[PDB]
Amino acid sequence: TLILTKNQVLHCQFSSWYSLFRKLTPKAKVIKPIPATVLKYLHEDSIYVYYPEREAIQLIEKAIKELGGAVVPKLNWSTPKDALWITTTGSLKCTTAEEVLLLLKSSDFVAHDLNHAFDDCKDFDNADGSVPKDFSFELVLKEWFPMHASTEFRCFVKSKRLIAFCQRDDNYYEFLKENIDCYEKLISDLLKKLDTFPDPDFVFDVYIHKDRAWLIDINPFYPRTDGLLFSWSELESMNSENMKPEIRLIPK
Repeated sequence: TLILTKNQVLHCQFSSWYSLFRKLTPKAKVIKPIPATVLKYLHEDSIYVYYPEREAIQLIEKAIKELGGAVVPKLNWSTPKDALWITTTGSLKCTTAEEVLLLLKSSDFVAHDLNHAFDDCKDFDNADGSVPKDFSFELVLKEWFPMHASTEFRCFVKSKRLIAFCQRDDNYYEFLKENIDCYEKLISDLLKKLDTFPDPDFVFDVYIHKDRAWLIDINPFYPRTDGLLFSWSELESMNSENMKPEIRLIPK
């Protein structure tokens, strides 16, 4: 049975692991702490179609420029993958500060980051709405790029070993199953490089494209992290001393 600690949630902050793994992951910029004025804008629960003062706006705009003009935004933990419905494009791709703020303001995941991030934590009581010391919310802009959704994987690590991984998306893809051994090797090679991550149990998402593995995200080993094709019952009970990871792909 699994517990979530305050430090586990802190370790999965984008700013925490991006410094560790900068060379393994798509380029990004981090604005930390988040401008109090952006933070105020984001807490607005209005459903209809106040604003961050342009000091803050220009800061965001600079980041987009440095990253090539097209980005995917997130706060400390969650990508606003749920807010695809605020976009005309049906994309996370943002090219202006306005696109960024709209997408983030419209997301439940982002909302979850702001009000519920330390909710499940054993060793930290936030019922009074408080947060750990030296913690700050941050705004992350990652370089955008066209990703083949079906060659992204979610990868489960227990006691520093790869126990399982599955296809991250939910649409069948012929190609994966004829090449699965190639994918396992690249994934298990990348984990080797993650040996600086501080906790022995964690979940990492990986994008694999033309025989190259990219670290995309890191999340706690805890059922708040979506198990996708695996359940947390089986993940908890999997023996970590095994040789072959379990692998699951989407059915035809």
